[PDB]
Amino acid sequence: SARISLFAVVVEDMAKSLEFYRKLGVEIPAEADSAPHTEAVLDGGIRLAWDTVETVRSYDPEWQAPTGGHRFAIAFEFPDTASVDKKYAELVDAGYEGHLKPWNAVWGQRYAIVKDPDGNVVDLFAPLPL
Amino acid sequence: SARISLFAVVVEDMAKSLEFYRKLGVEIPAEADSAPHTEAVLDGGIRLAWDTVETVRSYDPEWQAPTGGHRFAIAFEFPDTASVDKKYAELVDAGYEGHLKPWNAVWGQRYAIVKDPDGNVVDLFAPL
Ligand SMILES: [Cu+2]
Repeated sequence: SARISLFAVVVEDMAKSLEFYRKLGVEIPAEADSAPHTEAVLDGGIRLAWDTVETVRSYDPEWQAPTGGHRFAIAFEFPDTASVDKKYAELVDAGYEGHLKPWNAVWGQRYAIVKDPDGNVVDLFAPLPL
Repeated sequence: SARISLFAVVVEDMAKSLEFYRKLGVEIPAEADSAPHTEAVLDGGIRLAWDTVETVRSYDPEWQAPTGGHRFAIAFEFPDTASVDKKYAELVDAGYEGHLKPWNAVWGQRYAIVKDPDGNVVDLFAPL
């Protein structure tokens, strides 16, 4: 059967998107900033990819950015709770959308939510000490 | 160090979504159909998660389904071009939306695009 190979996000501006993800530890060569397509190889070989809007329009010419809630989220795990709070403050200070400030989630994790430059939700979390 | 642990999708109906993904090789127990949240482990330990709209609104009350083009796409790899065509045909026959029929993409892969039950774009591909 098939295997999940890539999770790809559509970006209005490659440089601005990669800039955000680099702050989250994704390894992306500076040069990628000017590319129409970029991809980073993650654990197990699965890749996270980025494709510019103009690039997406090659097969979906009528594509237009959506408005509203997220249908997709990428969750980043941190070594401890303080790291979560620190990264959230860093991203918010950098002008990114702080959706839900750090809090002790009822499911047992220090949790926080921000949105990337294109409206995708990005969760930051760390297991709460037991 | 920050590491991507999960990729998650918001679903209106868990059972319907899992039904579609089970047809794409994702191993998911039947009991997950009744859960408010589900996780499937992929390679490298990364997990794909499904959260019902209700689950999302429990901590994100203002969430509203988006309107407009897709913000993302999940791409599934097949062993050969024939299997891509076969899967596209199968899913379309099964009532799922066929977005773009199979073709030989400029990037060197047999490619086809369908939509899952929640309108998400799902790419099917194989090296030529
Ligand atoms: Cu090559």
